[PDB]
Amino acid sequence: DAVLELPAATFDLPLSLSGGTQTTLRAHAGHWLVIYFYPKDSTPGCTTEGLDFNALLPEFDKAGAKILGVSRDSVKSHDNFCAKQGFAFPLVSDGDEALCRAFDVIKEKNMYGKQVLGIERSTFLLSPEGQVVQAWRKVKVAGHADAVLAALKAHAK
Ligand code: NA
Ligand code: NA
Ligand code: NA
Ligand code: NA
Ligand code: NA
Repeated sequence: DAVLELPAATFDLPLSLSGGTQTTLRAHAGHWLVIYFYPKDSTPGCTTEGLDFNALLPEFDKAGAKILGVSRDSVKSHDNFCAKQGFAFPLVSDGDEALCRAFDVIKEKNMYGKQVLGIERSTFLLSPEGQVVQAWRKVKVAGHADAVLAALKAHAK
């Protein structure tokens, strides 16, 4: 059922959250987890994506799921973004890109005459046993949160 295999150590990485606490992926055992990676706090696409997930939170709650957004912005940046937008789910400050590398979302583009790395907008659905059962890479924001919810409902039933 897995579409991606993560290194075992990934599940024990301490993930710094908005609000000053930590989590780990193993700590989420027993429920579905949506992990959405986005390139930059407080930009148009990333704000739209976060607000779309936020608006659907009760539907994720029905289906037995939690959401985590992830970028490499600082905890303080995330706190500002969450407060301004009213998000009711946490944001991971993956400052060292450990989680991003585990999910292979750091992609390289030939541009500016160089090799340039960056976060590719991507989302994953993690089962209650920690299996990555669906992936969306190079995400288009419009309609995305709706599509993720529909997929979750399909998998969870
Ligand atoms: Na921390
Ligand atoms: Na950290
Ligand atoms: Na995403
Ligand atoms: Na989980
Ligand atoms: Na897919």
